[PDB]
Amino acid sequence: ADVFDPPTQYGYDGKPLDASFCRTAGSREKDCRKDVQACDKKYDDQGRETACAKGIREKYKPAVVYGYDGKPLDLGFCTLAGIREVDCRKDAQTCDKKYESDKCLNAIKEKYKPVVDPNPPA
Repeated sequence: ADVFDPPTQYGYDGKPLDASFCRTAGSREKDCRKDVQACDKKYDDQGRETACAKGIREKYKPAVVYGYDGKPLDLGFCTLAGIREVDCRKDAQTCDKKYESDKCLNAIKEKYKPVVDPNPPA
């Protein structure tokens, strides 16, 4: 037997959940470097991401919209609203990590802005 399949054990293909992934985070690079060492087991027996691994990718997140499902589905946080789902769907990726998060948050607040008449003071 000369052919042996290469170890496909990574976290995102190419490399596992390591410091290099979090290096591009800058601020959260300091957090991840210690945190990655604290979470040692990393992966499930099946080779799936654990609850710990899922918390990691959420903090050191790239520019992608992920839902509670642990999947990159785009509707989860908007399906609760209804009509404003149209608005948040656009701005959602702006609240991705760092820079535009504050300004995107500002955009989301006016989506539910109370332009209604106040409750009767009795």
